Amino acid sequence: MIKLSQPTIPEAAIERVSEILRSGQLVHGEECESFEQELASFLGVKHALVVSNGTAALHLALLALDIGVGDAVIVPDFTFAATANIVEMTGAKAIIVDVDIETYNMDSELLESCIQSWSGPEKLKAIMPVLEFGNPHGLKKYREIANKYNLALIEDAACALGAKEQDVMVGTVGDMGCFSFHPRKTLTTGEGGALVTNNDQLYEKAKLLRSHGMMRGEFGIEFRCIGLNYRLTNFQAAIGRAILPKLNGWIERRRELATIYEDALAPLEQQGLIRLPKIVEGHSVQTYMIVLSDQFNRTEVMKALKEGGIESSLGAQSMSELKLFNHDSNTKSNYIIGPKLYIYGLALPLHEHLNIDDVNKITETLEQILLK
Amino acid sequence: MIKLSQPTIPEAAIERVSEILRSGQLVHGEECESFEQELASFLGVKHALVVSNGTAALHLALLALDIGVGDAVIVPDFTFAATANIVEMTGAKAIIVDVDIETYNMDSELLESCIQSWSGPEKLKAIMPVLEFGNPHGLKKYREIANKYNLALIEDAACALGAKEQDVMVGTVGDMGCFSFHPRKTLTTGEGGALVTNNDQLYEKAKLLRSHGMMRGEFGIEFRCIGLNYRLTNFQAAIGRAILPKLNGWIERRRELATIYEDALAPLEQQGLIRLPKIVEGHSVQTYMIVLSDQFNRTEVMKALKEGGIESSLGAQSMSELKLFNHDSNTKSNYIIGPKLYIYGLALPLHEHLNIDDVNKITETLEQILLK
Ligand code: NA
Ligand code: NA
Ligand code: NA
Ligand code: NA
Repeated sequence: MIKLSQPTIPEAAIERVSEILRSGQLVHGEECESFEQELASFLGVKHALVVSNGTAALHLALLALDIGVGDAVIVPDFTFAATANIVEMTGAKAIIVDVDIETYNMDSELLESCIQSWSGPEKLKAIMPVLEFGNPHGLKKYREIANKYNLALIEDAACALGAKEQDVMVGTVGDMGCFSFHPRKTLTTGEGGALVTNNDQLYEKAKLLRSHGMMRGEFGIEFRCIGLNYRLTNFQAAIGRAILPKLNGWIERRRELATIYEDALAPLEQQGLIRLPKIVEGHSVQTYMIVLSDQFNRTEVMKALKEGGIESSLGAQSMSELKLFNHDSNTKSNYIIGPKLYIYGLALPLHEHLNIDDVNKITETLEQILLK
Repeated sequence: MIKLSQPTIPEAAIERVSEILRSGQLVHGEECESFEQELASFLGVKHALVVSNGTAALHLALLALDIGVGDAVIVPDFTFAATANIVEMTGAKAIIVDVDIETYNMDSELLESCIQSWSGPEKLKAIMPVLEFGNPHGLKKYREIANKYNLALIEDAACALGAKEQDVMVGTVGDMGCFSFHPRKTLTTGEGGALVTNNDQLYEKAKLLRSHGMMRGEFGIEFRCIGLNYRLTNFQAAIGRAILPKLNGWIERRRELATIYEDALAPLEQQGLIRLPKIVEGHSVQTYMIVLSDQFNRTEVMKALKEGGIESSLGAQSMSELKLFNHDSNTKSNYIIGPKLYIYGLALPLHEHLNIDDVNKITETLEQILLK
């Protein structure tokens, strides 16, 4: 069976996890601190905070910017539900903007006009674009637009650790940036995430919120404010630390698999039967999602692929189609691209233990299905 | 060095964690489901949900009962900050009631009069007592009082998995019960927690909130509501599953260490120099906390113990002393017992790898310090 995802925990990491469990040094320790340092250096960013999961990173980002009831945050239509959900878990309203058919990322023009026509009643406080599947495209434009309208930028870089927007690493352009280490993401810690920022106050506040308002004082730990628990275990941090130095190389290889997919599938694209993703420079290829033409029923294609020993799945959700984000601004609107990607987007296997021969099998199976 | 805490991960668990990491089956899986079943059977309760940490269990309990802005929840003065913090993270107000000097648990009489004199403006919705250090005492009274005033009961049983109130397991009397698997708690998963309930709607709602509103529908996963991510990893669940069948036996042994402490220290108690905890039937002895007489400066005692090769620490915090929970009801009040325990409570080593000879050393060192 060719799998969509096959999480890769280096044997070194496995042995280190065993040492930690045996010695009983379990809670956020030197291991988390080191991971944070190592992430910050990898990204070229001032501060990193590792946390329970990528949702927790987005949540702490929101809480650190004091976003909640009476506020609004713009999210993309195409993403995982967590993006829009976590905004509304704070009491703010998720304001949906459609994505671009080429990049699967928030459409920068539709973003700008959404801000221009914003009529309240909530105060628009932030933009939360997704660098979907590892695609950096649009990030500098989001920064530009955010600054123009005096809004915070929160990068939902869940899928995009090690993605690069030209000269600048994804996650380091927003006021804060958020990563997931969920098993389908390329670096995993089972569950895990990271919140990053070049801003000291945002860092210090999120750090308080991550662990019950705790900080080191003159005579030990002081409780400075109300907070949560979104700490990551020491042994989860160790897993992360062992993968990070391999991550760039993993991404290079994934870009090579993408090339092989592009090779095999370009005729089908040219025949108007599918659309391929544009793997720009700096795309980390967390997911390789094609778009089936309307002619094809994705559920049937998936079943046929499965019979031929190939896993596949939808890429992400349409936030408008979920019917959970009920601000007037969303219901009065018609989304085009996200709902389309939701129904016809197809993720194909792409990971660390896929080779040319596998991709060839995948591509031949898809071809026969689509040309029947 | 005699340590306060020495987390015990069975070698079986270590090998199983290694198998899970190597096979790449990481996200909440059969392992979490099995742990939940095994917890529910251990407790004699209908539903269990494992989660990121004990704070997350309290949070989901609050959110499932729809407690937030405009609401109030009664918490004990003596506890870990998370108890009161997580109430206020929902927008509700933490209303503090003092504890009993004998049990370190919410004083049931002061609880009743706090309800009787409650004058708003918020709606009192719940009581969140702590079964502090594994002490079940008071639990049936909390249930009685909650029912009398039509309030929800949320047991903060962070420290009390395997504690028993007569015939009934701690955690199973509240509308919901919450456990921590933090490293200092007897069963640890590094970080981890569990939310339990005999109520189906509370269970189903918390289960939605734990993972982005997700549920199994006709054609796979449906997104029914807004939620969070408080999932526990599969490999953390495995650790838990390996410890649970040993837990009763661990508790029996801790009660034996308590006996040895009581033996050695009763003269000092009788001389009015310390007060010992009452280890009632069903006390799980997560912590063995004595109270120093006012004569003694706990910081100095701790330093002296440390020089003599013995770790020790404060037991918990006073929520009133933190000055974070600013409802009128709390500031207009004077707390007696919690602030005292906060300043003079001293936790002594008690865990799975402490023996009679260690306790003897601890007790002799403490004696010499206190009798100087
Ligand atoms: Na060990
Ligand atoms: Na619509
Ligand atoms: Na492996
Ligand atoms: Na006071």
